[PDB]
Amino acid sequence: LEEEFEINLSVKHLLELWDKNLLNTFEIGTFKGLSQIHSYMFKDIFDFNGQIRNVNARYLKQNLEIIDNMKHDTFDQIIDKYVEMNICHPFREGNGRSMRIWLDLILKKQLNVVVNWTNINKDEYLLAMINSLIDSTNLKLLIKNNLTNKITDRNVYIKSIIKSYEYEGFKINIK
Amino acid sequence: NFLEEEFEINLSVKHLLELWDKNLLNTFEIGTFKGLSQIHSYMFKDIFDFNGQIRNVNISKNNSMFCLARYLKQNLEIIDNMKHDTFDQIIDKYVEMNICHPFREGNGRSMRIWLDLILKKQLNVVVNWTNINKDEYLLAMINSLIDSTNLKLLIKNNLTNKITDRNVYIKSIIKSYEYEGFKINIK
Amino acid sequence: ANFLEEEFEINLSVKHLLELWDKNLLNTFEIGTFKGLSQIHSYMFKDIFDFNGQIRNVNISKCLARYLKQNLEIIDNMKHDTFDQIIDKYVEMNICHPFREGNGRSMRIWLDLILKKQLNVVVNWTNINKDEYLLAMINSLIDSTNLKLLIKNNLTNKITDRNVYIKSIIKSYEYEGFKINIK
Amino acid sequence: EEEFEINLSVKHLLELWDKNLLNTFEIGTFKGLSQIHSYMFKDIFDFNGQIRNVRYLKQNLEIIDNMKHDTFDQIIDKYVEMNICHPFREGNGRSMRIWLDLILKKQLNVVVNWTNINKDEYLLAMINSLIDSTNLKLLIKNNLTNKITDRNVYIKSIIKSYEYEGFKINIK
Repeated sequence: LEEEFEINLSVKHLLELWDKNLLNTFEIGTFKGLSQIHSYMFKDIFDFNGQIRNVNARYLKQNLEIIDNMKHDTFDQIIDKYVEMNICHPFREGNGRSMRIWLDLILKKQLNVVVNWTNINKDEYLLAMINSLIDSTNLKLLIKNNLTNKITDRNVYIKSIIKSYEYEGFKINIK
Repeated sequence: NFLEEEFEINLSVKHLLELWDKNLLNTFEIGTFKGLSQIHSYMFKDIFDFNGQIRNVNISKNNSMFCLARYLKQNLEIIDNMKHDTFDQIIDKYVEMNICHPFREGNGRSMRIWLDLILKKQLNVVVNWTNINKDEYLLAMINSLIDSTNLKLLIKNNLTNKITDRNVYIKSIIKSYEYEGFKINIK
Repeated sequence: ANFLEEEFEINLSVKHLLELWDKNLLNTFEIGTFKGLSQIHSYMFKDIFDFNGQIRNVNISKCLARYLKQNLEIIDNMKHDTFDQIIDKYVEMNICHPFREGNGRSMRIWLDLILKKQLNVVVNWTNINKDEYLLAMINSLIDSTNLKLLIKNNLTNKITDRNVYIKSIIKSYEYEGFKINIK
Repeated sequence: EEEFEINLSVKHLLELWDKNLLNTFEIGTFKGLSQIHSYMFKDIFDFNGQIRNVRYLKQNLEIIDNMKHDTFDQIIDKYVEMNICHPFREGNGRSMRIWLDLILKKQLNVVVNWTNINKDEYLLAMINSLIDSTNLKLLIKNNLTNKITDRNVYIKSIIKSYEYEGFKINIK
């Protein structure tokens, strides 16, 4: 009955990332990139932390190399990389969490902005993300509108942990 | 509460788009009910677990006292054994296979992709589904139980030789769901 | 006996709505009241159903016991000045469901008319693809935020352009799942 | 326990092309159609040429007669709007399709080849007509014939015309 620990923990792990200044370390827009965020984030919560799942499996490797080579220079390219990376869903558990950080990290490099997830309504996102298998448009507009250049605002970052955590379940308060 | 899993619909569409992208429908058996299975398989991957499976083949294993579970195997032996070289022959195959209803769900959405793959091999054309308004086709299909002429005639007038245009394939999928009464739109 | 050709009913009711526009009638209906919603439902399912304008359980007359006319006045007694009061009304009129069929194809016209004489706007539904609207409304019966936040962002002031009204009709049917053709 | 009455009306029609009386009726007006219904259901219905009582329709009939009928589009758009008005009770617009093969014959040197126009296709275009005439336009268009004086054309436009409204007769 320690699911709330595991949540407070990963959230801790995610702050250490901001504070010790470690998240500018991470490889931008690779799988090796997401791998390291997932690794640290879940260090003390999953034995499979950072490791590609096995069970429903060998052509998964295959997809990631394909994605790895997708250019990520314009915005349209980056969200194209997000969509396909999220479509691949290469971890046993909590992919979408590691991938919204992974995303913020790419944009922050390439267009000097992050995603102000606290404007991005939970329902509208979930929805535009399902349309994203077919049609990644709805998601493009939604994220473009809610960019901010405040790429160094530990607040935006705190509040972004919260809406990211809210989309995948989990409530928690900042502290 | 009421959570709509539009996911299931949207997912099946990406399974269909996958087939095209990973040159996979070009590797499926033509006009045979294995070929239609291999489509309706990949297409409902995680969604249902009667993928390629015929109605009443899992309930013939333990509970097999389905004295007539072989009626369906019987009529697919037939439809497989129909020819599929001429346009006549293929729209007759399509008509029977859609009268058979081998799958539980995948009701004919499979059938249309399976058809376009026949015309695409045999006649080097696909249907240009887009100018086939829902009103027309649905009717074509009801007359088609009795007389396949109205269907044959609608599909005659709306062919295209754009058998490799990935957008034609996509305009197909949009139209295909439109007929089965789902919106969806693709990039 | 396949009368897919009683798609005639779907089509007739659409060109019923079209006669509301091209006989300047829809201006003429009571706004923001169940009599207003009744005149729309009444006119537009004219030839089709005969339970047209009539509340469910109003024809049975001769016993029952209960009546939803109670919630109906309650709803008619709501304000509709501000956007947040209108949507508020709209949500609650659709949770009634006075009619048997005609659901809120009627309601999505009775609404466009409320925004049109209160805030001089209509919904540009063309930019509200189905997924959102249905989700917005399913939320509405506990929290109406999604639907306000949704319709606020899809208002036009093009409140007299014919085609706009036509594109209203097309998406409104599309939401119920009828597709139909344009002009 | 009915029948026969179709025979009698097809008789008024053979006569109406033989006694040369089609070319003498008003074109593109109610009065015109009213004189085609009247001749057609004369020894049958008591209301042949007569507007239905089961009001604002006397108005709607002007606004149809008001619409021009010069170009192809204007002829159909009148034909749809007229048919939508369904002026007579029974009799409907079997005469309307005649009344239409006048308005084309006169204005654009053509009539409709209704044999090429399968029943389903037609009925479907005509339902959707009262929203989107489009289908009816590109349907009537690709089945126009310039043989306006042919009798076999006309004979076939009264075979195919009855079939549509359901009544199947061959006679000679």
